[PDB]
Amino acid sequence: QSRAKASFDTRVAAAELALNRGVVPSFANGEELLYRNPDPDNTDPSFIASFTKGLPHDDNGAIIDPDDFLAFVRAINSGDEKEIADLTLGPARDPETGLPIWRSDLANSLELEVRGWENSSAGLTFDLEGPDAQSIAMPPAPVLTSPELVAEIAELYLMALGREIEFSEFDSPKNAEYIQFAIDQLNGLEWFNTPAKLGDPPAEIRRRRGEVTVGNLFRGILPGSEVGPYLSQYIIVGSKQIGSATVGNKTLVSPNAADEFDGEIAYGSITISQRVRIATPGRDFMTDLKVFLDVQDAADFRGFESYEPGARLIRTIRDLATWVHFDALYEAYLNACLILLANGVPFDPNLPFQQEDKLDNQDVFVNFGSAHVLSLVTEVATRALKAVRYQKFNIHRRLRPEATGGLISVNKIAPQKGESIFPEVDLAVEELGDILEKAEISNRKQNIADGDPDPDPSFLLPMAFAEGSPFHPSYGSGHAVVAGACVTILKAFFDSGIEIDQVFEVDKDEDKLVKSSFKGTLTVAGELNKLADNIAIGRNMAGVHYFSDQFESLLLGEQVAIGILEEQSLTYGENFFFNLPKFDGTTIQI
Amino acid sequence: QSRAKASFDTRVAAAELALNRGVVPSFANGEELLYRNPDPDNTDPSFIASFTKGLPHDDNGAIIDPDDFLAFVRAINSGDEKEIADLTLGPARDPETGLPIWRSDLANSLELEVRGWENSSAGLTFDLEGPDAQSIAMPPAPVLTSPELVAEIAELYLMALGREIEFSEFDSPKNAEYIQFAIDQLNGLEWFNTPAKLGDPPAEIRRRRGEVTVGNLFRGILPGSEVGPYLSQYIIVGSKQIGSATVGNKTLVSPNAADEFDGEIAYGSITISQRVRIATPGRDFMTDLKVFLDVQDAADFRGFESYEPGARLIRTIRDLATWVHFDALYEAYLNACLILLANGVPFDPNLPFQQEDKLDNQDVFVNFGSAHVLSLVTEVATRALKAVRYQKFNIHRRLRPEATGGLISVNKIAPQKGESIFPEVDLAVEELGDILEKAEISNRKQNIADGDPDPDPSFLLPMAFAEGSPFHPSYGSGHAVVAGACVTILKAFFDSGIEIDQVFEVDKDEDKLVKSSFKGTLTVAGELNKLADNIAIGRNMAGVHYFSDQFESLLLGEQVAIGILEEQSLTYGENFFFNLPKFDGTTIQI
Ligand SMILES: [Br-]
Ligand SMILES: [Br-]
Ligand SMILES: [Ca+2]
Ligand SMILES: [Ca+2]
Repeated sequence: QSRAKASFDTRVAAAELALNRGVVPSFANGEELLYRNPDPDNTDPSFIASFTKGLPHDDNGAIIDPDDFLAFVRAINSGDEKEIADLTLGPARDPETGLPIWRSDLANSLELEVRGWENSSAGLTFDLEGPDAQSIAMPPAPVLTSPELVAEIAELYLMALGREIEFSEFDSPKNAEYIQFAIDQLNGLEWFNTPAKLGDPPAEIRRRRGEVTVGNLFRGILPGSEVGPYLSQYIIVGSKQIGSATVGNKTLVSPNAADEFDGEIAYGSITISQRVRIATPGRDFMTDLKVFLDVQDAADFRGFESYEPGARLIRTIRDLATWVHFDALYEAYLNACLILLANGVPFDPNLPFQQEDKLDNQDVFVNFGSAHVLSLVTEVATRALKAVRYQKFNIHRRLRPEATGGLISVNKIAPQKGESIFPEVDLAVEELGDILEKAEISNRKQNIADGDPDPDPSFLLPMAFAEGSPFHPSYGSGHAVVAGACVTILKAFFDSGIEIDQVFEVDKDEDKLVKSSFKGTLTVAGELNKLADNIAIGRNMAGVHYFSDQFESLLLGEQVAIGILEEQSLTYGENFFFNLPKFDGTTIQI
Repeated sequence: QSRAKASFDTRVAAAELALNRGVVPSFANGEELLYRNPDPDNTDPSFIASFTKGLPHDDNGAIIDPDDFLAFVRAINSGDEKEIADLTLGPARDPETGLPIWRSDLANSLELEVRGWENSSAGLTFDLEGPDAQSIAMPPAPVLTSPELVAEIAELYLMALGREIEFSEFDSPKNAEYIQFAIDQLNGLEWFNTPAKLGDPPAEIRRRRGEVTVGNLFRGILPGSEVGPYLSQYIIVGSKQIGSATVGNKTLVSPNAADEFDGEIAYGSITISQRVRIATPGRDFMTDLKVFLDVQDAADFRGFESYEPGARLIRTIRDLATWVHFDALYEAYLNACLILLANGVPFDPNLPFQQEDKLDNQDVFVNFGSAHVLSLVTEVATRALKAVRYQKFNIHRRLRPEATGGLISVNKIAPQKGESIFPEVDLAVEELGDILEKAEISNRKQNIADGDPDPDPSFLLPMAFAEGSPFHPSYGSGHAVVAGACVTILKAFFDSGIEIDQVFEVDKDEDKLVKSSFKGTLTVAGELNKLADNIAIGRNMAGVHYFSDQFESLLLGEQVAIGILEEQSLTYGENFFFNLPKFDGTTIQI
């Protein structure tokens, strides 16, 4: 048939193949209508566990008008420009000047404006490749009264108080006290010590973590994430620089070969510096109740973080939070791809024309080569982000971890004033005694540094971002969804089973890379899974996503990338398939 | 209807839109069968002006067996891995070791292996987005006998002699001698001084260049590319760094804000260094006829280039040729996207939710925001590359500038031994008198520095690449096609009319950025088109593509990106359109 007709038939076949996977029914966990207003005469939902950021709140963190949130859900579902623009985002505005009235003196002094929701209607957007944004489902979110939410909040609080601790010094005497405290606190939760029971949802069993030790503290449960050093190589180490290529029998050593171990990627002919901007040690954000409520009222605190001069490799937990703050959602994975290409890590052996050119008489650049893997790893980003935008806005609308920190703060502060509100995070407040008193001390220090001479006790979750979380629900996680998608693309493309010869870890005292104490071996698949875990959990260290958000988002992104590869494989007429190890350990040939 | 069916219908509608565009019939120019063998008793085509790189050659630059090039063409048109694998790529091998027998002592001492064609079957590969690789056309390439090819090869030779010439010092007295020589030589060619006549094909009329001056020497004919400094800001300058964002009424200055004028992009939390690996100055490659024949015989000289320690901003023509060597084909364009995002340059005003979040109540990240353009400007790259592969392999198969230099050199050396071969490049040889004399001087210097004590006269085109051009025909150009596509995406996304306040240029005698003598105003569209011009003419400065290659490839990439944007706009249900200023002045709304 005609080439135009053949291409049209190929696109139609890809669309039909996307259809054949079907729409997995995505179920919310019901926190939207389960929690009602505590007022005896008001039966309207409190929407405390829903993503009520941007809508006006009272002094306690819930929305003053529930109909504000139903309008938000209607705008999400319809996606109309005017309907979204008609929402009551932000607090009451000053009639004379139009500036919204902020609770905190900081936001009022800054004369902050409101910030809108980040692409509420992106879930409704269709995709020309991969599964539709609504064609793939994520499991019901953890409930506020469930022990899983308690464990997630414990883990995030323990990252917040340990944002100044270094990844290389997790098992170090100086950080031993805090690391053991965090391990004991996590192992004291029903989620970690008690194993999954028969009859629980399969995703809940799959995403349930076991006993927390030093070797898996603040780590994901992806295969290869819990082995070797904490930081993935493709997040710290550079790459084989320009000029370090073997031509014929001889191999030239680039004069800039030291940049490979310095943490400098060979971004083609230029260099990507793996060193991250140094956010100020110990400066957490949204530790004040008024500032937290202003941020929940859509305070545009974006860019308010203070940074130290220069840049350094990821060493502290706050450094990883900064790394994932303005991450491009494929910056980490494009960096991994560039490292793999520069390092000479060959693609999947099942890809065509991967042999030495004496045999196949063909070099792979546009297809099954550098350009193809780069383009696929950065194009899996948009479809995955649309899928996670659907899972965030149109189904789950989970409250952000800063919102669950605010609920816990008001719950633990209410007895001090003789009140009692949010009997939903009561289990969390009871279970997080030591964690929440450490958090109270940390937030008192942070508020004293902020300018409050004697701040009231605040058990709010310390957060590395001035603006708090991005302005979309916590479940699922956009960076973890694109993590799963891009890392799955890279594992399908590159020979993911290849062991890494040089395992590098950041120095205890210096800003440079040294050989890790890990005497074992790490695969390329292991490194990419560790990088996906790193980028996902760096959001937890920012306090912007829970762990279950990260894991289920990684699985959803894995589905996104699998669908894209299945649809893309129809385009290439070569006999080939992607030997892709999934996040569950099984390998799917695409 | 159902959401799965709605998504299927949207994808089928994008496919139908690509189909209704219709296949534009892409005509070759006839070089394949027009030039016969000079042997009186052999009527087989010589294929001197077709892409015969890889196939065995004799001591003159043609293929010894033309029936080996028709096998290559059949492998191109079919696509089968097995058919490609049986081609006779490389020269006759050695029966005991297997390693091919080379002509040059360099390639034999290196013990090189053959290198394969870079995705010769990628043209047949379909896509799930944009125009098919065969649904759009490029005009026939200029013939060897044409005055255009004379101009392109003369300009590439002049670029090769002036690879040590600095962009900032084009209008400086230190290079004014060679610069004026180049201007006078280009103005002497019939292509430049004589204007396009009525009847001439519209594409050649459009791509014809006028009088060459300092301000347009070695520049493209894209809008805004000719005006301002040579280098585009989005190839030299960095971007507003992390921490420089303004919050409310208070603007923050980053502690490392001096990196935006240093040449250090804000790759989110990390930094992309705009500095480029310093290639060894003066050292050109493929200046010896034996080494050039070995490269034509598929000598894997990849990575053989020598580099100086450290890195510097693009300051010499060789530095731009090196910048585009390992370019990811969206490296420059991803850099431009990151610069534009970090600098705060607004997106297209016609995109939705682009207002201050107190009006639209929505922030754009996934769609019409950072992630959308960030991923489109790269996802366009592989579709553009498939289209240009088609154009390279299945239709045009234009010989590389190194191949045209080899023909010119053999033709000009034939009278020295009394022979007379390649009447086709006779006009190019006779017009290029002073240019080829300077080329002979430079090639003699390079061959003396390469080991030969008394090199034979060589008029070969000196090239900054040890492996020479990649293994695909020069027409069209992969990086120029992706330049057109990515710059078109960037202009359709960002507000291309935005005037750039700070226009910078590399210091004349230092590796740092200073303000430029350009007193006019430059736009985001101007610098994006200038960046596409920079990448394309940097491929030319490498001696791997002629100018018509770059310009028609840029037009093809513009076509690719318009098609991709048209099919994408169907997905987004928001009311919006891209205000895209095409490369021909006119603005298309998508
Ligand atoms: Br997101
Ligand atoms: Br290409
Ligand atoms: Ca190969
Ligand atoms: Ca907006």
